[PDB]
Amino acid sequence: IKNPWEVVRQSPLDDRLDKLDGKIPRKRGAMCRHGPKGMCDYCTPLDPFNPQYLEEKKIKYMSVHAYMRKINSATNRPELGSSFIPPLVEPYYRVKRDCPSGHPQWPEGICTKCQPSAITLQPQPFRMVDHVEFASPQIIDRFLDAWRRTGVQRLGILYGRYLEYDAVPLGIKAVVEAIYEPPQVDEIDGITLNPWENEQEVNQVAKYCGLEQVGVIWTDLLDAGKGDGSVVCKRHADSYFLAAQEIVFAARLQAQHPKPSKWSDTGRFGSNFVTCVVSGNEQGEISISAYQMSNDAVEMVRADIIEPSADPTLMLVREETRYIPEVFYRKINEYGANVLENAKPAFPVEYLFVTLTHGFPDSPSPLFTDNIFPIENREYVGEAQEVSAVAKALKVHEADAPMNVSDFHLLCFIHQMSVLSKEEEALLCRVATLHDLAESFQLRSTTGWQTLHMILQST
Ligand SMILES: [Zn+2]
Ligand SMILES: [Zn+2]
Repeated sequence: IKNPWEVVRQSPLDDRLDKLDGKIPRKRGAMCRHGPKGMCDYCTPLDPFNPQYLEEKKIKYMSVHAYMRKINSATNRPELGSSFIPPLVEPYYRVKRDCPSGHPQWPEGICTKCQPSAITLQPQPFRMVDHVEFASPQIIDRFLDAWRRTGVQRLGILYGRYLEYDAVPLGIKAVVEAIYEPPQVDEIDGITLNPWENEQEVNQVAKYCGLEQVGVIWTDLLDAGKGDGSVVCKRHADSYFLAAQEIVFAARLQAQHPKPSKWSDTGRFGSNFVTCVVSGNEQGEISISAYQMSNDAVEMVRADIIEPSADPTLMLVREETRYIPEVFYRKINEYGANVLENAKPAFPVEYLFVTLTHGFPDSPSPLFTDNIFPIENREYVGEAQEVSAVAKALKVHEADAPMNVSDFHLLCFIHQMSVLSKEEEALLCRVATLHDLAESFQLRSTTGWQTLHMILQST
């Protein structure tokens, strides 16, 4: 029937990027001997994956689209149809499903044709997402307020959207518009997550805003003790940048957020879920570091093959409900040759993640402009969400004031109140994100809006 790569719906971003070759144009050079409109082998456009170009621009990884261009013939496209061969294969390091060999299924039998092949951990040369752009520093500042006033760490879920990142060939960036802080118990050196009961409701609200979960963020901050805001630099070469347990956590998260792809044999390939860590840099400044767990790491966590060791820089391969194949990791000796080492019983974590760049936009134009509502799950800091906070934010007794509803947490709380219908709530979120005066007026005319205001006036 229809294959997986035929029925999956990609994002508009992926649809746009599929049509680009990403070739980097070039001008005449010192070795070119032709006119301003001729061409030779020294001025031909470069591939998006040209190693020399990426090295020259200090680009550590090529975009996943450039990687696809590299490994795939340009004629092989889904448009061909039945003759299309998806070039992307998502790692599968588990026993194969529905083995027609004769032996019983995995837990009771196994032949050489259904056992997984030997794993070879090499550094991933591509990254699904290339950049993490925060729409405004106020987002991170409001997030870190939790730690500033408590001294304990904090975790949040990044809500936003994916866009083209032009600074790198065929790049992609996650634009973060808000940080939702889910239920948790925070300590000076750890975070325990509690059941996120309303995750689907928050997802619905974000969808009304044209947003989605794009990653996770957490803090590893510790005041240096100089009364100047400086923090301790605890993540560095001589320690770690991501702990094995953190890598497993982020890998599980990525596995739960697969990216649909019309170029994969299974319709999905990799994940756009990014991971951000706020901590001290070599200058004692609060800074961000963006990462993504490799697809091999995600598959190994999917296969329950690895687990954290007592050393945060080392990952254990679990011993013999699961199958442990050969696991090597690749190194280079002093002679320059490639060497395969046995990753068992423990191997370095450096092979399990890739690094992303991050920043704020030139001139921020964020979707959510108003900070007028307490953030969720902050009772432990005396910050509680109440209907009175809604009445205050909506300035319900000051009829002469302008509408200010551009706050994601306010939108989530209002969704919780369950007063506006789906159409009314969609209009509210559209007004919050796009700020169209005519649509604000239209919202003020709705029956749900007036019901909400009558409710709010009686508190
Ligand atoms: Zn030339
Ligand atoms: Zn078999």
